[PDB]
Amino acid sequence: MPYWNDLDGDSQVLNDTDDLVPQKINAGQDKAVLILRGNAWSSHDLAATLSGSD
Amino acid sequence: MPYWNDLDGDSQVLNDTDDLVPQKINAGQDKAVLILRGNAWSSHDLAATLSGSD
Repeated sequence: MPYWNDLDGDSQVLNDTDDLVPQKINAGQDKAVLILRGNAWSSHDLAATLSGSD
Repeated sequence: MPYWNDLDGDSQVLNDTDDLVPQKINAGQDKAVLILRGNAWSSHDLAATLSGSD
């Protein structure tokens, strides 16, 4: 995702025998990450019926 | 801009066989300054149309 940084700078000495100069603007970047996970588990059977509960 | 400083001084020993002396007042000065400033900025164009906003 992008962004626009705000302006800054001096004013100037407003004066003759010379002219002004305009100025500019910049831009910028931003990132992120996707991640993903999972697991599992299991059992036997014979044990289940022999143990008295599930 | 000007100003008038306030009076000060001794009284006297009021007595015969002697006399008094009038006294005076002063004045004073003050200044200031004018200042002036400015600046400018600008952009391109095709960047504007190609970037998706202004």
